[PDB]
Order: sequence, then structure tokens, then C-alpha cells
Amino acid sequence: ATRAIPELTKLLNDEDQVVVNKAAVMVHQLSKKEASRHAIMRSPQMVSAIVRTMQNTNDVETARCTAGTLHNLSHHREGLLAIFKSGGIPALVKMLGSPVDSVLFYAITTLHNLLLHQEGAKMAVRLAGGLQKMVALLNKTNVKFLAITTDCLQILAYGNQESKLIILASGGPQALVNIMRTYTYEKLLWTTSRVLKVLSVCSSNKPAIVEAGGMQALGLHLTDPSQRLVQNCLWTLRNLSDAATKQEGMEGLLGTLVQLLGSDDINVVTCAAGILSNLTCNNYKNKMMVCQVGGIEALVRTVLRAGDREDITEPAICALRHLTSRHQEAEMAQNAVRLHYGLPVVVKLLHPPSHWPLIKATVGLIRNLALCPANHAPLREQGAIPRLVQLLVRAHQDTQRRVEGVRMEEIVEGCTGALHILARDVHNRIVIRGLNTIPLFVQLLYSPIENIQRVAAGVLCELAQDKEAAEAIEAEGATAPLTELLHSRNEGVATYAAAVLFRMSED
Repeated sequence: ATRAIPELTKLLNDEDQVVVNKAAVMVHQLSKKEASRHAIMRSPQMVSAIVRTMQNTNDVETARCTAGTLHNLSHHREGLLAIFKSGGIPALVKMLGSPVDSVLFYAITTLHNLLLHQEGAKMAVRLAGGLQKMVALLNKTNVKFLAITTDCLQILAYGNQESKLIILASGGPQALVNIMRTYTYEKLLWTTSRVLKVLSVCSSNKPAIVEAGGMQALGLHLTDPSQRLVQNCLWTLRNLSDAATKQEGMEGLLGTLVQLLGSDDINVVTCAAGILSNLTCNNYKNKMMVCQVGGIEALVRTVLRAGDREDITEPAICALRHLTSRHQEAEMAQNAVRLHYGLPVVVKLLHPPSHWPLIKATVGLIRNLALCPANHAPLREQGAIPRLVQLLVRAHQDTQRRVEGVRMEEIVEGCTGALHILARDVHNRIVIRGLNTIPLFVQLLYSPIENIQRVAAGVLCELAQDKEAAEAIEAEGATAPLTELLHSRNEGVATYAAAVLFRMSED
């Protein structure tokens, strides 16, 4: 056991075909005896000998045995410091090009233990070019092996933009996405989804993950019994979903997200809402699918249940706003919000304690709801108009005498746009006018921002259809600013402006 030792050193470090080969099969043996090995990491001349013969050999049993030893040695915090102080990291990495499975398994786990416990190991693996080597190993098929390799990658990539970009350039995204859609082994899907989460916050990795089919592959695991796997999939999907507008094959993912809205899990709900929010922006087919699988219903229930938790209601409200315009079933969806009892909660979200991003999204949603005639009356009855007017008046003041992510100019435009639509209904025009808004709408004709001039002249165009209001609009001196706006580069602006003028000068 203890005394007769650096014998096998000298024959290992030898320059002969048989000599070092059969000598290595020896340290191998003795490293297995737990308390016998805990003494063999002592010899710097011994430790480093192991390393060399591994780096340059031919023997599949030399290799196996050298690696397995380092493997075996990598369990004590003294056992690791030895491998490290010796410099096996670069050789171990070099062993990641080997074609012999057992050699792979031994290298990876040694690096793994080193990456896990040993000071300074992350930096030395990077220097050795391990990232590239680990990425190329992702095409293997042994799940235990792949689990370890993906975990090395997560350890290296976390908080290290340089490493994330090397992973990108080595084709990481595709190979990690392949893993997600091929395997079922939880431990492996989990660590892989962690690697994808870490990369999904990277400006360059994100579209590559999306181009590789990331969104669909991640979707596959959203009903796994493993909660840590589903959640990590939800976080990654969320980070990526603003880049996935152009993706097809999205129908399964979209249906699962709708079901996930009903979850008891707050992070689950929060994620699904935000993912549905992003994937529905502009892509009218996603709109179509989400509505076809009951999205409106589910989004209304989610908003009713969230109460004042803005992490939920804001993305849910943005999703409902996407879903209530500019697709073939926009109109059924505008109706469905009312039918599932959404109109009161949506008006309620305009009031404190709601913060600005929510108010903004909510106003946008009201705008859309108002395109549907049968919403005109309940919106009024729920009190939509006076709050939208107060929000407008206050936000316009803030813009003159000059917030939390949002510019008051957006609330001005949003509120005026919402009132423009609501003004289609005659009783609504009475409330709007009775709130003495005409002076304000006229001032908004002078705004620098064209979209504001558009909704302002549009709402005046709606109001000017009643005799009494046209007179009022004229008394505000609207003729002059409308005169100049006839020449706006914006056709909406120039057209609305001419309809007001027409309706005023029937005298």
C-alpha cells in the first residue's frame, strides 16, 4: 500500500511501444484502491507522467487507463488540485477528439468535476479550446455522456458572453436544438434547456436558436411531468419569442401555451402570457390559431384571476390587444372579450394602482374592442370614456410642461385613438363632447407627431358630424390648423382634416 511507489513513474514516462503501455495498466489498478490513491496524488513527477502519455499514445488501453486514472483521481479536492497544478486540462481537452467512447466518457467527467469544484478551471478550459471540442461532441448518442457535456457548456457559458459567442460560431444552437427534439431523458433535456436559456439572452444566439427550430423543439416539453424542465423551457421560449414572428409549424406550441394559461403556477402563467403576447404581434396566422383554440377565453380568465399582478395582466392584455385586430377572426375575438365578461376588468385596469405599461396596453385593447359595434354601449356603461379623457388630459399636460418606460406622447395617441373609435356611436359622442374635449382635440392638431394629428383630426371628424359639435369645432378656431394639415405627408392626416373642413363649412 504505502511505501513502494515512484517505480511505475519511470516506465510510464518511457519512450517505448510496450514499456509505458503495460506500465500504465498499473497506476490504473492502484488508483481504484480508495485510501491507496489518496496518497498517489503526491508526486508531481507521477501526476505529470500520466498526462504526457495520454496526450501522445496509440494504445486504446493506454488511453482508457490514463484517463480513467485522472477520472478516478478527480474526487478529492487534493485530487483535483493535482490534475490542475500538473496541467491536464489542455490534454484532457485534447482527449475530446478521440474516437473511443470510453476515453470520451473519462475526459468529459474529469473536466466536469474540475469545472465544478476546482478554482480557475473555467478559464483554462476556455483557453484550451474546450468549448469547440464540447460542441462537436453534441452529435453523440449516449444520454449520460451528453448530459455531462451539456452541463460543462452551461457552466462555461453562464455569465460569459465570449463563451456564448464561441458556442454560436461552433454551431451550438442547432446541436442543442437537435438534442431537445431527439431525447427523452429528463436530466439531459434539463441541462440542455439551461444551456439554451443562457444563450437565449444573447443578441446573436437568439435568432440562430430560432432559425434552428428552437421554439418548436422547446414546445415539445411543455407537458413534461418535470416542472424544472417545463419552466426552463418557458423562460427560454420567452426570451426567444420576440424573434420568432416568422416561424411556422407553431400550431402545437400555441395550443399548449393557451392550456398553460390555466396553470396554478404563477411563473408558468406569466411565461405563457408573454410568449403568446410576442408570437401574436403582427403574425396574423398565430392570431388565428390562438383564437381557434380558445385563447380569448383563457386570456380573459387569466386577467380576471391575476387581479393586480402586473407581470401577468400586462402581457395578457397585450396578447388580447393583438388578438382583437387585423386578422380574419378579429371581429369574433372583439365580441368574445365581452361574452366572457372581460369589459369591466379591462376598464378597471385603466385606474390606479396600474402602472404605465399596463395602462398603455389596456388603452390599445380598448381601441380594438371599440371596433365592434356591440361593445360601444358596454364600454360607455363601464366608464371607459371619462377615464380615457382624464388619462389624455393629464398626459397632454405632462408633454407641454416639460415616464416609466413609456412616453406620455404614446398615452396621448393611444387615448385619442381609442376615443376616435368610440366616437362612432352617437351616445358616445354626447359623453365625449360633454367632457369639454373639443378644445383639447384642436390643440392636438398642432402636435409635432403625425399619428397624434391623425387620431385628433379623426376624432374631430367623428364629432363634426353633429351640427352642434361642428359649430363648436369651428369656434375653437380649427379652420386654420386643419388648413395646414391638408398638406400633411400623412394621407390619414390630410383626409381627416378635409372631412372636418367639409362638415364645418356646410354654412
